Amino acid sequence: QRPNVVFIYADDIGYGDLSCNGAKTIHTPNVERLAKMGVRFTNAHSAAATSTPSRYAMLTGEYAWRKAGTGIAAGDAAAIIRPERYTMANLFKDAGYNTGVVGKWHLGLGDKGGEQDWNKPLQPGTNDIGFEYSFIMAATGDRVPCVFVENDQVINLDPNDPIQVSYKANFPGEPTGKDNPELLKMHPSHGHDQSIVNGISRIGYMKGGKSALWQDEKIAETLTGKAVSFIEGHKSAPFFLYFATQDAHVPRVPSPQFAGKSGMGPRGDCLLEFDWSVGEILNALERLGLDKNTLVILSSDNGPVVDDGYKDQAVELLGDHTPGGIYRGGKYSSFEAGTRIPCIWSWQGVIRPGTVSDALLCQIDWFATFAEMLNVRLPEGAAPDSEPMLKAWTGKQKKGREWLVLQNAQNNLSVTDGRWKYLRPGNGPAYLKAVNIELGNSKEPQLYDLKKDPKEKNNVAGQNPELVKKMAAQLEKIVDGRYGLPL
Ligand SMILES: O=S(=O)(O)OC[C@H]1O[C@@H](O)[C@H](O)[C@@H](O)[C@H]1O
Ligand SMILES: [Ca+2]
Repeated sequence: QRPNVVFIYADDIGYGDLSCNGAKTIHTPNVERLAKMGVRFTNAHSAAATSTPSRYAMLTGEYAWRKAGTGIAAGDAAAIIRPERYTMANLFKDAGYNTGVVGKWHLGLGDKGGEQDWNKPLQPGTNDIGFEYSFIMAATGDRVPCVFVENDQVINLDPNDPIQVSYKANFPGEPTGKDNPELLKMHPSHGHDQSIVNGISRIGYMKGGKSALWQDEKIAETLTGKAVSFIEGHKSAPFFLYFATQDAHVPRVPSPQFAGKSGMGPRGDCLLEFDWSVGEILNALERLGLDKNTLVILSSDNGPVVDDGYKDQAVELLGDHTPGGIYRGGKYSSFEAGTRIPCIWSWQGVIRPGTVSDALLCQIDWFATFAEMLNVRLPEGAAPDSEPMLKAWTGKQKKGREWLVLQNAQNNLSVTDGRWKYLRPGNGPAYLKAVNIELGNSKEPQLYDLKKDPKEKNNVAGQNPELVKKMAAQLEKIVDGRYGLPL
């Protein structure tokens, strides 16, 4: 098997945010098309409940929590994945695929954080760790620098107006969302009150690069355009395309063709904008007859958040829409909604269409699963936590992983066998008011029967001492002593 592999990888899109998992409160027709065209997963997880660790886990096949510095990265964060590492991109390139990444990166660029010259080539970047083509946002939509990077170079730079970036202090004379809120077309709810770009304040300060600044209205359009351009450009030979959307992540600034259309304000409108992007990819493959020999994978980097730092009506217009489906918590949390994400695999003539799998799966296993598919032996040390299971990911086998370690925003761990879930005691608040999410951090051990109690309402650690011991021990077995070590 040497098929094309296309990831459509969403940001902050929860189990109940797409209509494929049963929601009647939003209509995502293209995502339903994909589901009825392949296999839909009800128990597939991101490695982490935040972006940078989930993305690190996926491309490296290593649990993010094994390394300090794999947490939510700043725009000016240095390359977390160094060229010495064997990457999923490397696997494909070495197997003779063309490789491209389009959209959100959020794994750092350049050598030393806060010291990059954004007017010069970023070294090292995406093109040093197995990607032949890159068209990326440095970090998230709400983080400076708000420019696009093509093959590790910022595009549309006027050298008479060079970019500067600091997360330490403002450049004197540059206004902020905090001090100059009259310059804003969208107001912050918490943080997001530093440098201004197209009337929206961000996290971090910048100056110059006016010509290189993106427009948030046209991000979905620009990224999806480059994604389709890349599929059209490589229609003759095997390619791996990692298409990672801005969509559902703040600031939520959908194309005018989507403003108002969901009734749930910008947040809902950006789910429809995501569904549009999915449409563009599926149609490009169908136009070119690429649906004969293409594996399409749709998923999210982590669970959902309603208010994630802007006054964008997300709370007021949610109605009875449940982003996390029936599952407790959301983004940042130890609870299921933090990591249990929409996941579809579609592969014509391999995967039975309209199929469902309750297998315990994780995005960390794709690396090893693609080695199994390509029938190639992984180098010593590569994808160390990645468990191969092509049979499970193609819906031909009920049984997924036997054990899975999940991580939250405070880097506390949980372990599950698909049925029981043990949350290891750790530091951190029980609740974040700003984001209105239960984080699941506790000094007390927690045990939940996800089959009898999927809402994780009823902690039964006390009533199952022998089971708590078995699963505490199993967690540490998988941790080794390799937790929070240096990059
Ligand atoms: O998905 S993530 O990229 O990990 O999100 C990172 C988050 O950091 C937090 O400081 C903000 O409240 C969020 O708005 C978002 O920027
Ligand atoms: Ca995210």
